[PDB]
Amino acid sequence: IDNFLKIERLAENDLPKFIQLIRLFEAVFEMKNFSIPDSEHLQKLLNQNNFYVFVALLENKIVGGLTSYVLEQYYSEKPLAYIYDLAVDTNWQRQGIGKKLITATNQFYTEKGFEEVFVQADKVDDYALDFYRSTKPTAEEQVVHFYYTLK
Amino acid sequence: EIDNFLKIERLAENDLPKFIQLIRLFEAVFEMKNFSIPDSEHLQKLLNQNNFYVFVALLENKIVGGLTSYVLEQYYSEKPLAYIYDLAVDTNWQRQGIGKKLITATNQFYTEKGFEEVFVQADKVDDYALDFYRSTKPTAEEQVVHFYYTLK
Ligand SMILES: OC[C@H]1O[C@H](O[C@H]2O[C@H](CO)[C@@H](O)[C@H](O)[C@H]2O)[C@H](O)[C@@H](O)[C@@H]1O
Ligand SMILES: [Ca+2]
Ligand SMILES: [Ca+2]
Ligand SMILES: [Ca+2]
Ligand SMILES: [Ca+2]
Ligand SMILES: [Ca+2]
Ligand SMILES: [Ca+2]
Ligand SMILES: [Ca+2]
Ligand SMILES: [Ca+2]
Ligand SMILES: [Cl-]
Ligand SMILES: [Cl-]
Repeated sequence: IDNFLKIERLAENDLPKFIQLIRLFEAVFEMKNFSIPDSEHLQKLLNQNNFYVFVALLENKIVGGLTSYVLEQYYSEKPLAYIYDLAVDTNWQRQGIGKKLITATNQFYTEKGFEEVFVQADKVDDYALDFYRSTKPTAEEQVVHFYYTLK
Repeated sequence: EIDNFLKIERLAENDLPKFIQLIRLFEAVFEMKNFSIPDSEHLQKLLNQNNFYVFVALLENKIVGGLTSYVLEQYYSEKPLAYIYDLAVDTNWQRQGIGKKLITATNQFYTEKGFEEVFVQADKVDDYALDFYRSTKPTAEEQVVHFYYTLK
């Protein structure tokens, strides 16, 4: 596939590819009764200087991607990147696409002089864990994630 | 009994000195090795960002606790998320409600701003932090794994 596959970092004139990726997230994550935000909101997000999206393309079809947030640090002038979502179309999994997305993401942030990139996976998702373990991370740590649903 | 002396405040752009005090508190409580604080130009730039909010606890004008939080605009909703990144309380003033009041003020702030959710993480080996967050009425907790790629 590495003759056909293209990895692309989205820019501000890439809203259609971004929407395609959000729809892939909806599909792969099996999100229920999802209503996509209006395009104006999604464009503002894409225009943020702390947000970077990477996609995998076959021809003009988005077949995978990931989203990431920049966290400027107070411990270092070298920022963190937080990978928020990563998905590959079920029809194109096990073809190296996820690994290529992680590699491209980390290379980009390396060139930008970042300290570290990190990502979260659920402890019961053994295949996600297998995947991230195969990308040669520096460290892996058990974490408890808490949230507060606001009124 | 500091209940009537404790002040909880959200840092403004003129609060670099309190921000630096908080960062030193983090260095002490988290026992950080070989820490060189970034220069103040960088720290001021961060404090100036409109997607970064710091809450502190004060006894008089001494910082005795605080937390840092990042706004994450979503593509799943127009309502943002807030990510609490660090929270610490002076070892001399722990287990006296300071952490709880910081979390309450933080969630109240983001509620008023119409955010969807505030989230925070603790290392599984950090028994103290886990018992703390479980005492703040979180909506839920999830067992997860973090993977880190430290860059050259
Ligand atoms: O495909 C596996 C799961 O991916 C997502 O969940 C991960 O990413 C979330 C957003 O950063 C985290 O909150 C979560 O802890 C991770 O597991 C997706 O939301 C899940 O539905 C998928 O099953
Ligand atoms: Ca493009
Ligand atoms: Ca799933
Ligand atoms: Ca921009
Ligand atoms: Ca510098
Ligand atoms: Ca030393
Ligand atoms: Ca500002
Ligand atoms: Ca979730
Ligand atoms: Ca280096
Ligand atoms: Cl894959
Ligand atoms: Cl406390």
